[PDB]
Amino acid sequence: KDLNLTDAQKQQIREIMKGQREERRAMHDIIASDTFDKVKAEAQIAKMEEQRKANMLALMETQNKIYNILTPEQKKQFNANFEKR
Amino acid sequence: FKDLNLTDAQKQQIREIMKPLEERRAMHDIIASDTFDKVKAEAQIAKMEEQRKANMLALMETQNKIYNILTPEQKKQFNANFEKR
Ligand SMILES: [Cl-]
Ligand SMILES: [Cl-]
Ligand SMILES: [Zn+2]
Ligand SMILES: [Zn+2]
Ligand SMILES: [Zn+2]
Ligand SMILES: [Zn+2]
Ligand SMILES: [Zn+2]
Ligand SMILES: [Zn+2]
Ligand SMILES: [Zn+2]
Ligand SMILES: [Zn+2]
Ligand SMILES: [Zn+2]
Ligand SMILES: [Zn+2]
Repeated sequence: KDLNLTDAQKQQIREIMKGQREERRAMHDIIASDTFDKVKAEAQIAKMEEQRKANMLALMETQNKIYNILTPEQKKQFNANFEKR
Repeated sequence: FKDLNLTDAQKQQIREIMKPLEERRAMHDIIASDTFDKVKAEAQIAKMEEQRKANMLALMETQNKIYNILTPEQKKQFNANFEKR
């Protein structure tokens, strides 16, 4: 975040993120069994897609809201930074 | 997986067991837009479902096979490191 954010911008950013706001045990059970059960692993993977979906949507909506409180200069810089991360 | 004092045999066995960009650009387009298009976002998120599936399945089967070449004492170490992650 090397974009020279106005202090009104960071306030806007805090409110954005705070408004953005288990499965690992099943993964462990799959890895640590005597045999690899492919159908059971397919079902775990499919269940992980529901959480991935919710997390990607949150991430992308958050970053879209940040981008749109930016000036044309800050946007250009954000986009260059995106290309190199 | 803070390593586990693998034996020579185990190093060979792991050796044997062990035998993109378009998606980030689409995420970029969704983020750097003057509105957040949730429908297009859901489509983007789902596009690589089959590739993610084949990748996770491979990874999970690899990790299950490595787990099962471990000694009882290495299994306990691997399982305790799994719980603190
Ligand atoms: Cl766990
Ligand atoms: Cl990109
Ligand atoms: Zn089964
Ligand atoms: Zn919302
Ligand atoms: Zn072998
Ligand atoms: Zn390509
Ligand atoms: Zn890009
Ligand atoms: Zn584009
Ligand atoms: Zn649309
Ligand atoms: Zn699907
Ligand atoms: Zn399929
Ligand atoms: Zn196989």
